Amino acid sequence: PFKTSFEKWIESSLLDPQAKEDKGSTINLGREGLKNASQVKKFLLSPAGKDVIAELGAQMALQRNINLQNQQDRMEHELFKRRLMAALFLWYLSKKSHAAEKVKEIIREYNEKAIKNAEKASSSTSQADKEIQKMLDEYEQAIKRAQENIKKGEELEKKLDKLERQGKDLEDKYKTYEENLEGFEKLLTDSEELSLSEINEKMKAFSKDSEKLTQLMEKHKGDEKTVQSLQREHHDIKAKLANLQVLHDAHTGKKSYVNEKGNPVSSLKDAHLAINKDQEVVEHKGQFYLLQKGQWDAIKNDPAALEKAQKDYSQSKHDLATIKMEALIHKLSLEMEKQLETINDLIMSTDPKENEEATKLLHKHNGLNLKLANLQDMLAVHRKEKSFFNEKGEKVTSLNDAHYVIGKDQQLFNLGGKFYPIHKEQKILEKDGKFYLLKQGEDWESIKDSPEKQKKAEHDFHKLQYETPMTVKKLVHHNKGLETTIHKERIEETKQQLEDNGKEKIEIANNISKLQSTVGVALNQLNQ
Repeated sequence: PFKTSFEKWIESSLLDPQAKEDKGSTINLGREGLKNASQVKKFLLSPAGKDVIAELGAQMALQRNINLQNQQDRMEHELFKRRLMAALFLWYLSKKSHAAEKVKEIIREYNEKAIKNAEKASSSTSQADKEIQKMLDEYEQAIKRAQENIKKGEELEKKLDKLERQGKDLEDKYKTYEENLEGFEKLLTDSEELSLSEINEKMKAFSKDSEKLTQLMEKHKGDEKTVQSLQREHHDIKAKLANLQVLHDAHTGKKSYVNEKGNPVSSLKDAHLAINKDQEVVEHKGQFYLLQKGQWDAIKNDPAALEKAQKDYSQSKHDLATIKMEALIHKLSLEMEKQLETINDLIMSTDPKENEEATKLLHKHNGLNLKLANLQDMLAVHRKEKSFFNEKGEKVTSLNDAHYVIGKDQQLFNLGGKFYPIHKEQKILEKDGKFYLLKQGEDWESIKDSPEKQKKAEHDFHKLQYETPMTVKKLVHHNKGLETTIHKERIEETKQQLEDNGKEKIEIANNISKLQSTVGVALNQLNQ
């Protein structure tokens, strides 16, 4: 996992199984009982208001401390600890070439002073205790500043590593999304088409749904509004089954794909109509007619039959486009369900390695969801259920010129210079800073005495934000802009704080450097 600079320094320089003592660049604090990097770190972050005698594992600490039998031993030991802490911080902060031997000298000096203490014990010490106390008090502010700096430093570095990973995941998220925003025409050329087996599988599933709805209509018998809604869904399925049946028929030869001219084509992608064997297409003076095979002479002088054959041709072309779009929807839905089963498995795994695989699969899956949503929009506009509008709210013909897509009974209401997707029957009222979605004809006078109507109207207005009627491509583009802008602000702040943190090290190291030289001299004079 992620290591901070401070942690990397501890492992590389302070806990080195290789030594030298001679002019080295590393030390091994395992020789002072410090076992691991976390323990070394804890030692370096020792609190100010208590002696440092609990920096080792508890058993080892008590083992070592039994030797600190008096005031002198305790005072000299604490001076050793603070002096050692200071040298190591100076090492990390300033990275001077001879920092390792500085540390070795401090350890060496303490040890032999402890030896000389014992030799003489084989007499007055109170003033030396007080002199050491002044040095500890002088170490207090200097070390604490270094500790605070390193703690802020580590926090910032971990924050930046987190942000950096998010930024990379952010870029890949939108790169995946954008690969899913092609138009209908292009989705076709790279459509791996819905196979006969998949067509049979969809027709079978829709048949099960239909029977379930039929049974439900029997349960809810008499409840007309429930039944009417159920009939609506059953009718919708019946139309989709009819569309799949055309594809089925074209595969079996019961129907045939033809181009604009009525000439046979092999692929659905080249088809403009799917016709029966008793039908044919005639082009006449630039106009196209779909008629009963062989009946041209019987209709060519009959304007009514000519109009009907022309209507039938246009309807047939229109229906096949509807069939193609639903077929792509079915195929993409199949692929999505397949992807989701893989994802759901991984996200629920008790193994985090599998949990992390799901991340990139989610982007692909969500991207697929967006391709599907776009296609549903294209199909709705195709079937005249919805229309496209540009940025100024003008109705446009092409998805490429569109910014919005809304239902035929919807409008783009212009309020604050902002467009709201509401019913043609509705409007928005502004009163005292508040906003109410109401019917036309309604006004403040009609709701001013009704808290529940005001609450509901205001509630209905704020729910509109979840119904952003932009095209999928516009949705992705604007969301990319927001997430990217906000992400960069966070990166900029963290990086800047990190810069501040680095710059503060200089005065902190200087304050320590001055102390170390002073203490070393004052230690020499208390002696050996």
